[PDB]
Amino acid sequence: DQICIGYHANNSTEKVDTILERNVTVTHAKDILEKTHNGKLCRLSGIPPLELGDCSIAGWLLGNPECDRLLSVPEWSYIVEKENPVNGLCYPGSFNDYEELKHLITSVTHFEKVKILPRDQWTQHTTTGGSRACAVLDNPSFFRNMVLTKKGSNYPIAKRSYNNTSGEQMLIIWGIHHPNDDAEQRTLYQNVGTYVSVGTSTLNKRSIPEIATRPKVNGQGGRMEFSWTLLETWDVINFESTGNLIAPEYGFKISKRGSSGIMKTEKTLENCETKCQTPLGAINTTLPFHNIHPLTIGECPKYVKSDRLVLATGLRNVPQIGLFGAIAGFIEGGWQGMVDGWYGYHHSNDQGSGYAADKESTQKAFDGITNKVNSVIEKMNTQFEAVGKEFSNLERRLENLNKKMEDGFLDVWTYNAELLVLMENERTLDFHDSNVKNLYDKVRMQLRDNVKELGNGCFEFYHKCDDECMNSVKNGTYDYPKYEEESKAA
Amino acid sequence: QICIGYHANNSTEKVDTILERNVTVTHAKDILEKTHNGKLCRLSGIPPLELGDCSIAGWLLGNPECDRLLSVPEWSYIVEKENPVNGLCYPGSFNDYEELKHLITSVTHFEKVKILPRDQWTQHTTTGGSRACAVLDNPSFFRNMVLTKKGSNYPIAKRSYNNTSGEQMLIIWGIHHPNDDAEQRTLYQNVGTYVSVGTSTLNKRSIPEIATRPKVNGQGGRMEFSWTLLETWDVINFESTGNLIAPEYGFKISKRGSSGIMKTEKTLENCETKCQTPLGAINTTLPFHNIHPLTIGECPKYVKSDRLVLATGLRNVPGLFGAIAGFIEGGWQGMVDGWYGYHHSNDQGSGYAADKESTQKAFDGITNKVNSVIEKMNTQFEAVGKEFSNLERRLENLNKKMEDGFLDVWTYNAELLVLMENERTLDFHDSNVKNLYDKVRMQLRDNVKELGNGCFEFYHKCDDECMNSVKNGTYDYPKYEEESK
Amino acid sequence: DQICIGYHANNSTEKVDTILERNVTVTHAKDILEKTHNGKLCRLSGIPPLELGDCSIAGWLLGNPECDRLLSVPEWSYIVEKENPVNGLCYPGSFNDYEELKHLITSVTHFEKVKILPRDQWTQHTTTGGSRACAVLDNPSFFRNMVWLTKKGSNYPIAKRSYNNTSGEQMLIIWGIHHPNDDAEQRTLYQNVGTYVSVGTSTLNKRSIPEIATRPKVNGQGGRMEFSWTLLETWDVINFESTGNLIAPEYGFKISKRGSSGIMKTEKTLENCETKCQTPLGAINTTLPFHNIHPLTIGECPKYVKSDRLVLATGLRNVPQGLFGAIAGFIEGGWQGMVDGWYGYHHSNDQGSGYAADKESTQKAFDGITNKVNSVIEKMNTQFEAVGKEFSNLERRLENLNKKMEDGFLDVWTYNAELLVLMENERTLDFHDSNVKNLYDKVRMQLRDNVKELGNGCFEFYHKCDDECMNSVKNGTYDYPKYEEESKAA
Ligand SMILES: CC(=O)N[C@@H]1[C@@H](O[C@@H]2O[C@H](CO)[C@H](O)[C@H](O[C@]3(C(=O)O)C[C@H](O)[C@@H](NC(C)=O)[C@H]([C@H](O)[C@H](O)CO)O3)[C@H]2O)[C@H](O)[C@@H](CO)O[C@H]1O
Ligand SMILES: CC(=O)N[C@@H]1[C@@H](O[C@@H]2O[C@H](CO)[C@H](O)[C@H](O[C@]3(C(=O)O)C[C@H](O)[C@@H](NC(C)=O)[C@H]([C@H](O)[C@H](O)CO)O3)[C@H]2O)[C@H](O)[C@@H](CO)O[C@H]1O
Repeated sequence: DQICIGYHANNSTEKVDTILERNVTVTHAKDILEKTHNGKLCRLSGIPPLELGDCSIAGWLLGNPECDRLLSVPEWSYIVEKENPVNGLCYPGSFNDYEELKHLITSVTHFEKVKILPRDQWTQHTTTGGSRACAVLDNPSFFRNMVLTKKGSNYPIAKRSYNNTSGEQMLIIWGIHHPNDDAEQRTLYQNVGTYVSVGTSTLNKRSIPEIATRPKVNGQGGRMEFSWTLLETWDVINFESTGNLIAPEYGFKISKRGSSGIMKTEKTLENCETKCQTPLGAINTTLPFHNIHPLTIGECPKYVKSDRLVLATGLRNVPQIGLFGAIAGFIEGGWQGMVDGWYGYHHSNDQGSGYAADKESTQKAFDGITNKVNSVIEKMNTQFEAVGKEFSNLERRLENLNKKMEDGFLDVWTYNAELLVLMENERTLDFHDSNVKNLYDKVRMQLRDNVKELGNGCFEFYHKCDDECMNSVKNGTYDYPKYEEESKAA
Repeated sequence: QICIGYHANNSTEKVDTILERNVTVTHAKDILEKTHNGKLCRLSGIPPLELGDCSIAGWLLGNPECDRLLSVPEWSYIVEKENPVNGLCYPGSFNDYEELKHLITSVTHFEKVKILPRDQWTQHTTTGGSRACAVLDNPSFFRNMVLTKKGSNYPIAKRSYNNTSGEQMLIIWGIHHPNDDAEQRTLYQNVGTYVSVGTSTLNKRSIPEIATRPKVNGQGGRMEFSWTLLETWDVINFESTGNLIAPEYGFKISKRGSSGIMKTEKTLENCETKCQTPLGAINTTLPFHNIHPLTIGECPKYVKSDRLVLATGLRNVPGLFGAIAGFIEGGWQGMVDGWYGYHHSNDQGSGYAADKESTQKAFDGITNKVNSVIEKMNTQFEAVGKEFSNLERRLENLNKKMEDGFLDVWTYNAELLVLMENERTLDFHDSNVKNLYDKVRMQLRDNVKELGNGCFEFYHKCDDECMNSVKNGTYDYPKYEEESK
Repeated sequence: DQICIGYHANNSTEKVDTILERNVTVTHAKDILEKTHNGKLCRLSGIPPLELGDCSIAGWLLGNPECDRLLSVPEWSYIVEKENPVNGLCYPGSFNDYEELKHLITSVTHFEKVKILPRDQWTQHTTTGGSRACAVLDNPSFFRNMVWLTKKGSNYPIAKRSYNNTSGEQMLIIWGIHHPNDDAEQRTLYQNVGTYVSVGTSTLNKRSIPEIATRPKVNGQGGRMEFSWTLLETWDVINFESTGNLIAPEYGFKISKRGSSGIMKTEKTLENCETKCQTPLGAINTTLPFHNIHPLTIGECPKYVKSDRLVLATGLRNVPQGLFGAIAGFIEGGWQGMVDGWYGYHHSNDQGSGYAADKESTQKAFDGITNKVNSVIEKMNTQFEAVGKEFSNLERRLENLNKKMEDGFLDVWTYNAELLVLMENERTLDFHDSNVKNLYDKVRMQLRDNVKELGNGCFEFYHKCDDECMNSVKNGTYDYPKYEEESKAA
C-alpha cells in the first residue's frame, strides 16, 4: 500500500520568463498587456466627437465656405481631425493665440451660435465684400461667420456693441485686414491711417493696418489677422473702426465640460462605445498596460514599449510519458491524470487506485494567485487624459518638453512592467514549488515511521491502509497510534 | 519533551500581502503620514509674507485698501486667500505678472525705497487720482505711483534713477489707456504719445491703446503695468511724451531661492515646520503622506492611498516554509521575551524560554527593511502650487499632467512595495521558526522522537542543564546515546 | 570515511547591501552603476558637434568680428559653448525668439551660408556704416553678415529688395532694426523721421517702428539693435522695405534638420573619439542601466541617479574559514579549497583527498545569476535626449517646470534602482542558500541510514566507501542495497 504526492501537468505550451530563467513552460498564464483594438472610431462615455475632417478649427469657426456641410454636434467629448487639414484660412493671414483657443473648445456641453452683430445692420457700409481665395461656384465669396468696405465713397466710423445676454460665456472672433498697397487701402476703406479697437471689461486692443508687399497666397497678397476673446455674461464688447475691420456676425456660447484634446486620424464615427480611444481604434480592457498607440484619449491603461507581458498563474508544466526542490526536482514530473486540482495524491491499496486533488492547498493556491493578479491590476490608477497636444512652430521648446515628459514616464512604466513580471513569475513558480513541498511534509510528519520514504514523492505503508485510512491522511487526521502493525518494519 | 514555538499577542492590526488580504500581525508600522498640526507655520525659522485679501500687485502698487498690511523684510513663502479682493483698484492689467510673482515668493533681503520723489516732476501735474481707488470717499490713487499736463502743456517726462542701493531693485511702471481721443487730449494734450523705459538690458515701449470699454470699478479707462529688475549700478531711463504712470518707490530685493504662493484662510500661529500645507504643517519621518497635494517645503511623496501598513511582527495566531500556522498550529501568548523560542517539560517543571539569538537577528533584519524603505527616499525643497494666466492653459495642463504622472507612479509603487515586502516579511518569520526547529532536530538525531507539532520527545531523561544545552546549541549526543527507545 | 557538502569561499573583500542586511561580503559582485567616462568631447554617432568656444550663436550668425572666422562644419549633431561666452551682440540689443532659434540649429544636416542680397546692389544707400562698439583694430566695424544701411549724402530713399529662395532648402534669414539713442543720431544716420521697417513672406508679416530714446550706454552705445529671424520656404519670397533703420541681411543660411539636440556647456574641445552618449565631463560607453556622472547629457544615455554605488551580488556570502539555513547556517563556513565551482563535496577516504565541485548545480546557478544580471540591464529602454535646455530671463516658471520634471525622474529612478538592488541581493543570497540545501538533501536521500547525519553538512558512512562509491554519491547513483549489508553493526 502507498500514497504519492504530486502536482498538475497538462498540454499547455505557454511560456513565460522569470528573473532566473527564460521560456519556462507553465500550465496556465495570463497576459496583462492589451494589444488589440476594435478598429473603430467611437463615442466616449456616450458623448460623440466633433468630426472636422478636412477643416481646421479656425476654418470651421470663421466659416470657411469649404466647411459648410460640417455636422456640428451640440455636445462633444473630443475633436477628430485629419493630419494636415487643408481647409483653414482661405483668405491668407494668421490667428493669434490659436492653440489656446483650440485647447479651450476641446470638450463642450452645450455649444450654440448667436447672431451678435447682424450683417444687415451695418447700414452705412458695404457688406458683400468677398475674395477669389474663398471662391464659391466659383465667384468671390468669404468667411460666412464674418463681415466692411466703403459704401459708395464713404466709410463712416463703424460703432457697434453687444451685451452678452445669452446666459453663457461667449467666444468672439474678429479680424483686421492688412492691404497690399495704399491705393488698395483707399479703394476699400476710403480713409487712410485707420485703426480697429475692441474693448470689454478685460480686453483692451487697438490694431493698426499694416500695408506691405508680400507674395501671393491663394492668389492674394493681402493678409487677415484674427484675434479672439471670451465675453463674460452681462458684459459688453465694443467695436470701433475707421477701416480694415473684419467683423464677426456670430459669437459662440461655450460651456466647458472638462478638458480633452484633438485626435488625428482618417477614421469616422461609428458607435460602438468606449472609455479609451486611439487613432487606430478603441480599446476595451481591464489590463494595466497596452502597446497600441501613445496618443490616446479617455481613461487608458499605461502605454508601454513592450510586445508581451505574460504572468504565470499555474506551475511549471512537466508532463511525463526551484528554491524548494520539489517540482521538477525530487518529485520528477507532473500528473496529467490529476485534473481537479493543482496538487494532490495518488494511492494504491486493496480497494484500488488512485487520484485525488488536495482541496486545501489547491484552494490556497487559487486564492493566492487570484490575489496577486488582482493586486497588479487593481492598484493601477486610471484618470482621464488627452495625450496629443498642440504647439505653434515657435513653441518647439515647449513641445520638446512635453515630449521629454511622455518619454520619461514611458521608460518608467516599461521597465517597471517588464521587471515586475519577471520578478512575480519567479515568486509564483516558487510558491507552487513550496506548496508541493509542504504537502509532502504534511504527509511525512503524520506517518512518521509508520511508513517508508520511497523517493519520487512516494510513501510505502508498513501497514494496511484502506480508503478510510487514506482519507485521514489526505485530510490531516491520520492516527499514528497504530505504530503496530508497523514493526513489520523489523 | 522540548517544543519549538513562536510569539502571539492580542494585536488586531491587519496588513495586506501580494497573496493575502486582512492578515493579523503581531506588530505593524504605518508608513503613510495622515496628520497635520492644523496650523500655518514658519518654514525653517523664516515666516511667510501674509497678504490677507490683497494681491501681490495690489500690495506693490500701493492699493489704498492695502495700507495696513504689515510686511516683513524677509519671508520663505507667500500666503494669499483663494481670491484676493484688493488688486488693481484702477482697472487694467499687469504684464508678466506671473513671472513677477514667482520672483518674490522667497526673499532676503526686501526693502521699499524712494527712487523718484514725486515733487521733482516740476513740469507736470502729479495729483491726479480716481474714484476707482476711492478713499473716504474721494478720488485717490495707487500710493507708490504717480502724470498729467500742467496748465495746457505736457512736456517730455524724462527722469532716471541709478541703483546705488547695493542690491537688485524691482521697479514697476504703467501706461494709461484713455476712453477716447478727447480724454487723451484733456489729460495729456498730445495724441500720438509713448512711454519708453530703458536700462542696459531692457528696452520697452508702450503706446496708448484707446477703445470703448465698459466701466470696471466705475471707470472705462485702463492702466497697463510692466516691471523690470534693475541691476546694481545700472540706470533706468523713463522717457514719455504722455500717459506714463510713474513709480516713486522701488524695491531692493535679495533672492536666495524660489518658493511659492499658498492659498489658505489661515494666519501665522507661531510654530516651526519643514513642510507646510494649506491645512497645516507636517512633522514626520515617513516617506509618504496623503494630506494635500499643494505643499511647500521638504515633504514626503504625496500618494492617493488611504493606508500603507508595513508588517513588522509575524502572523498573529493565538507561509512558504510551513511552520507558522503550518505544522506548528498556533502562537504562544505566554512567551514574552522574543519572537521565537522553546517550551520545555521536565521532572523539574515548565516551560517557556525565548531564543534571543534568532529573535535579535530577525529584529535587526526587519529594522533594516523598514529604514531601507523610509530612508532611501529623497526630500529636496519643493513648492507644488504654481501660477498661470488664463492664456497659459496648455502650460497649466502640462504641469498637471506631470504632477498626475508622478502621483500615479508613486501611488502604484508604494502600494505594491508594501504588498510585496509584507509577504516576504511573513515568510522571513516563517523561515526563522523552521530553521530553529531544524537546529534542534539536527542536534537530537536519534535521541528523540519528532512528533510533528513542533515537539520533541526525548528517549532519555533531559534535566534543566540538558535542556539549556539544547537551547544554546551544545547538546551532547554521544553522552545520551544509550537510547533504549 | 565521510562525505561533506560545502560551498566556495575566497579572498574577496567586496561588499553588498541587502534589504535585511548591511555590508555583507560576497565572493563575487557586479556594479550596474556606470561611474566612468573617457574624459573627452566626442563625435555623436559619427557626427561632430559645432564648436563655438567663447562665441554665442547670435554672435556667430550675425558675424561678430571676433566670431566670423569661426570655421564651422557643414553638419553637426550638437553645439558646444563655454559656460559664459564673451562674444555676442557687440552692438547692444536683443534677439526676438532667440531660444527657439538656438533650439532649431541645435542639430543639422545640411548647413550653408549663402550670399542672398549682395551688399553692392543697395545703390541708393550707404552701406559701409559701422560702430566703435564693434571696433576691429581699432577702426569702427560691424556684424560681418549684415548691412547697416544709412543715408547717401542727405537722402535715404525707400529701400526695397526681395529674394526668392531658389536654394533647394529652407533658409534661415535674420534682420534687425536700429533703435537710436536720440533724434540727432536718427537724423545723422537716416535723415528721415517717422521711419519704419517692413518684412513679408508667405507666412510672415511685420512692420516695426524705431524707438528713439535715451538709455544707459553699453559698449559705449545708447542705441540698440533688435534682431528677428524667419525660415523662408523653398520657392518663397521675402520682401524688405524701409524708410530707415533697417539692418539688412547680406547672407542667409540653407538648413536641413533631422531631429533636435541641444547645447552643451563645457571648456572641453573635440577629440578623436565616438560615442552614443556625451557628457560635459567626457563620453560614456556602457550598457549599464544607471549612471551618476553628470545630469546634462546628450545622446542615448543610462538613467541618471543620485547614488555612488549599485552593486549586485553574483556570488554567495563569503564565509572564509539565509532563508534556507545552510550557508553560514548549519554548514558554518565556506571552503577556500574548492576552486572549481560554487558548491560541492569534500570526502575523506582511505585513499586520501579531497575536493570536487558539483558541476550541474554550479552551472545552473551561473545560468540563473547571468539571466538575473542581463534582465536588469536589457529591460532598460534608452532614448535620444538632450537634457540641458535654454530659457530666457522671463521664462523662470517654465525653467522651474523643467527642473521639477528632471528632479521628479531623478527621485523615481534613484529610489527604485537602490531598492531593486537591495531586494535582488536578498533573493540572490537565498538562491545560493537554497542550491546548497538542495544538494545536501539530494545526498541525504541517497545515503539514507547507510550513514550518520552529523548536523554540520557531513555524512559518516556505516561502511567503507572507496573513490568509486564516493563518486556514485556525487553522481546520483549511490546504490544503497549494495552496502546495506554492513551498517551500524548490521
Ligand atoms: C482691381 C483689378 O481688377 N485689378 C487687376 C489685378 O487683379 C486684382 O489684383 C488685386 C491686387 O492688388 C487683388 O488681388 C484683386 O483680387 C481680389 C480678391 O481677393 O479676389 C478681388 C476682390 O473683389 C477684392 N475684394 C474686396 C472686398 O475688395 C479683393 C481685395 O480687394 C483684396 O484682397 C484686398 O487685399 O481682391 C485682383 O482682382 C490683376 O492682377 C491685373 C492684371 O493685369 O490687372 C488689374 O487691373
Ligand atoms: C464725480 C462724477 O461722477 N462726475 C460725473 C462725470 O463722471 C466723470 O466721467 C469721466 C468719463 O467721462 C471719468 O470717469 C471721471 O472719473 C475720474 C475717475 O477716475 O475718478 C475722475 C478723475 O478725477 C480723473 N482723473 C484724472 C487724473 O483726470 C479720471 C480720469 O479722467 C479717467 O480715469 C481717465 O480714463 O476720471 C468721472 O468723474 C460724468 O461725466 C457726468 C455724467 O456723464 O456726471 C458727473 O456727475
